[PDB]
Amino acid sequence: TAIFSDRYKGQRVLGKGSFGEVILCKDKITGQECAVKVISKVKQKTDKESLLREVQLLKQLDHPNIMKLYEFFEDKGYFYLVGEVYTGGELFDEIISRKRFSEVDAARIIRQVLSGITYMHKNKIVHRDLKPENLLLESKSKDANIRIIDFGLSTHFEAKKMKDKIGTAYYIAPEVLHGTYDEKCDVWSTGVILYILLSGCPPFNGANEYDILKKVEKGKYTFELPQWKKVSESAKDLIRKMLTYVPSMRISARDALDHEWIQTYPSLDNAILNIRQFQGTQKLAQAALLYMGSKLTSETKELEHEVDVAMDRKTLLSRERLERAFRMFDSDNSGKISSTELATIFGVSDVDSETWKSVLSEVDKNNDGEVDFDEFQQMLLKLCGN
Ligand SMILES: Nc1nc(-c2cccc(Cl)c2)c(-c2ccc3ncccc3n2)s1
Repeated sequence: TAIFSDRYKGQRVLGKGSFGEVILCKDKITGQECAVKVISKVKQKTDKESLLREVQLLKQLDHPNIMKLYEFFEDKGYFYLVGEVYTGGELFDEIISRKRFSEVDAARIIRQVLSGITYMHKNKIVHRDLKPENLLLESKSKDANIRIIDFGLSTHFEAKKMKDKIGTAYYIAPEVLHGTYDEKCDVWSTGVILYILLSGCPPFNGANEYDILKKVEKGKYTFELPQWKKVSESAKDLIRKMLTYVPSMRISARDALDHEWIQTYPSLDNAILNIRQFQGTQKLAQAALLYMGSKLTSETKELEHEVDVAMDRKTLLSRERLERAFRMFDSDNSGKISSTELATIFGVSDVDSETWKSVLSEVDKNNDGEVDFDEFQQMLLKLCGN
C-alpha cells in the first residue's frame, strides 16, 4: 500500500506525454528530482496483473538509451510512473536549432536509437509508438545521448483525442494498423525517422490523418525528391530494408547496427530547412489544439494560495503559448500565414477544410488569404464554441 503523495511533492509541469501529463517532482526525504507521468484511470488494455509484472520487468532493465523507470504507483483514480529527468528536450527541437546537419550526425542519432531498441527486444519489449517526441536528449548539448521514452507503455494502455494522438500517423507500421504485429514495427518506425532526418520529409505524407494512414497502409514511397542526391546510396539501402512491408522480410534492429551505413558513418541544408518547416507546423497545430482545450476547460461555471474571477490571468498565459508557436512558425517574420499554410496546419489538426474557411469569413470578411496572429486566435476561438 504505497502512497505517491507520502513520498513526492510536485514542482513544475514538465510537459505532456502519452497517456497523461508529466510532472517534475521531488522526494520529501532525499531531495531527488523525478519525472512523474500521471495516467488518469485511459483504459488498461491487459490484465491489472499483466501490468505490475511488466512494470516489474521494466524497473530492472538498464540501457544508456532507454528511459529509467524508478517507481510505479496506483491509487483509485490514477497511475503514477516515477522516472528519471532528462533536460535536453526532444531530438528534433534541437536539430532545428542546428545550422549544419550532416549524414554522420543523423547516423549517430539513429545508431543510438537502434541500440536501445535492440536491447529492449532481447528482453522482448515492443514499443509500437516510437516517434520523435519519445526521443529526449539527456542534456543541453548537441552530442548528448538520446533516451527513448515509453518503451513498454502501450502493451497495456489504449490511446482518440486529436489534441493528443497528433503527429503519430507518420510513424506507425502498416501491420500495427491491421492488428498483427511484433517487435519489427519498431524497426519500421525508426526507418521513417531515419528518412525524415535525411530529407526533412516523412516518407508517407498527406493533408490529414486518414490520408497519411492510407499512404502508410499502401506502404509505397520514393527517393524522388531533390534532397536525396547528396544522400549516399548506403543510407537509402538501410532505409529500404527497414521500410520493408512484410515484417518477416523486414530487417531486425540488431542487423540495422551491422549495416554498412551505421558501421561506416558534406551537409544537408535542405533537410534542415524542411525539418524546420515540419517541426513548426507540428508544434503549431498542437498549440492550436491545446489552446482550444484550455479555452473549454474554463470550469469558471463551477462558481500554495496564489490568490494573492481571475481567469483572465490564465487566458493571457495560453494566448502566449499559442503566440510563441505562431511566431516560431512564421520564420520569414512576415506576421502572417497564408491560406495554404492554414490548410496544412488545420489539416494535421483535423479541422474540416470547410469548417475553418467558414470561420475565417466570420472573423474578417476582407482577408486576401492571409491571417495575422490575432485573426488566427479569433478563428480557433470560434472553432471551439467561442
Ligand atoms: N511521453 C512521455 N512520457 C514521459 C514519462 C515520464 C515519466 C515516466 C514515464 Cl513511463 C514516461 C515523458 C518524460 C520523461 C522524462 C522527461 N524529462 C524531462 C522533461 C520531460 C520528460 N517527459 S514524455
